[PDB]
Amino acid sequence: NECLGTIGPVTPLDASDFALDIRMPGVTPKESDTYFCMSMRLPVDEEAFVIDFKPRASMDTVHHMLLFGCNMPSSTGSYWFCDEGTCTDKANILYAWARNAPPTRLPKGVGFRVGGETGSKYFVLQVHYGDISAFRDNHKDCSGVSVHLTRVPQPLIAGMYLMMSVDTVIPPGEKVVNADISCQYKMYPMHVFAYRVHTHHLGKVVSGYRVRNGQWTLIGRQNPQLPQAFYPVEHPVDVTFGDILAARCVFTGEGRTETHIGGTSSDEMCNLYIMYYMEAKYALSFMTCTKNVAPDMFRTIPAEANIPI
Ligand SMILES: [Cu+2]
Ligand SMILES: [Cu+2]
Ligand SMILES: [Cu+2]
Repeated sequence: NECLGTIGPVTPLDASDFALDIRMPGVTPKESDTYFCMSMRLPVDEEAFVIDFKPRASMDTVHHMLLFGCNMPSSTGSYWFCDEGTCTDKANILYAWARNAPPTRLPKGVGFRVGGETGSKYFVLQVHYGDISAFRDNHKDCSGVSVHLTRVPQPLIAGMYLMMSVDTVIPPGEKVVNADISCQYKMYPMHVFAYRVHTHHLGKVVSGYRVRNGQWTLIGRQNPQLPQAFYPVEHPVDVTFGDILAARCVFTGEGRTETHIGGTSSDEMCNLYIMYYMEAKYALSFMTCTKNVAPDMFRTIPAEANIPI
């Protein structure tokens, strides 16, 4: 969007609410495929709730944008290159915008709990400039996100469920290898409202289900070779004590002359982010599954999970 000026990024809306305008401080990227970051310090030393995101992306030039909660940004400058990365501590993804992709909205009563003793103190924005054919120096970009914070305790708290395989091995050629992930859900109910799949250049399809009394209910199916936005769940799925979260990333060997789990694009990653909410009295902000606790259960995984789209 047009560049802010002197107006200031923090806007008080009342004694409970404030708005943050988190924007690049007028940047001009010189190479194609540049990653710019900046960070805003939360202006309250206490528990706040993030209850709305509005993207302020130039349709011309911004490919994807990521907003993260952490306590320690990588750099301290007004903006910096983040091929390096985002936060020194754990980066808690809050919001992922991609150019052409359905724009998910937070369900009524939902907040991301930030600040206080335990929450994030810092928002880190990350902007992917793609084709730099618009950036004929002819402009300075101020793309970013608007964020509505309240100190009012929200009845529903958002969280992030990450499922990643960490022992996977793809020999070269081997037309199909399956990374299977599965954990038994032991917490109070979560309502899954969005997912994001992330593989590197090998993965062909990634699929996530809740399985209850042997019934496979789809959470998401995506080609991981697309813009990695949070896609919206076709039917919001509850997950309950006794359920199994199961995921499968499907990988090809074809193309490789030597793969394992690592951070290098030469390495692979089978990741599924399930964004969810819980009742506030029960809410956990993060859960992880790195095991495969029920491998004999993938025997009845739906056909759809083994085929591209
Ligand atoms: Cu991008
Ligand atoms: Cu329900
Ligand atoms: Cu990766």
